[PDB]
Amino acid sequence: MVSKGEELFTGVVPILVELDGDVNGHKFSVSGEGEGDATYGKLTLKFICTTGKLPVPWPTLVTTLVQCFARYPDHMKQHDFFKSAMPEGYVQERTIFFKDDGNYKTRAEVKFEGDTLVNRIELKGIDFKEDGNILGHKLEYNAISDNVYITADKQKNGIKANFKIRHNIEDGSVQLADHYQQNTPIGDGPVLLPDNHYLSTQAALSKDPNEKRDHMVLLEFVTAAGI
Repeated sequence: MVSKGEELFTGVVPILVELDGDVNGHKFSVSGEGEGDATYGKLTLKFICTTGKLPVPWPTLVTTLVQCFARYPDHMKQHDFFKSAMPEGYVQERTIFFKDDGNYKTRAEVKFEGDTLVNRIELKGIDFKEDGNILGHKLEYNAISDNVYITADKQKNGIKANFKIRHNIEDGSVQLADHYQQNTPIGDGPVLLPDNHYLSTQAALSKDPNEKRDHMVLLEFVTAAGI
């Protein structure tokens, strides 16, 4: 039978994202809007830096800026922790270690506000090099594609993951971003704790030619696999 949280995602769902950030004391805010259609694993979003110039590269924020929109195959629907936690939601925490540079620590709450799926994030970055690849804006604005291994965190009644993002640098090299993630439910209701599996994500980054604010347009597809 079709689960409680899963039912909230059968159509197109409006999304709001809000991030407050502080990287080496450079404070900024980002707002995003768009839609998710989990039946196809499909996200369409536009993000705006509401405080002026973004002090870090947009690509470094992509993973922080809603795995609840993954397409889970029918035979894997008992492994979808993310939708099971809805509408009350989940806390998503990460540490992102940029090799030979600083780290982000993020804490987000992902939940419904009425019909809208909201991702509210606080991001703190420390120990960055002021002329490194991040604060020096040396990263290319590229498509991002990966496969993240999700595991149960039974003691926290949630999930964990660790994965690498390799950001292309303008000189042809790679800036590694090592991600460590833990998610836990906000409410006290039952959730689905998954067997080991993957989320495969493809993200295309673009610009709105009519937009004068610092911004990012994102088209993303997210699909579960590996069972």
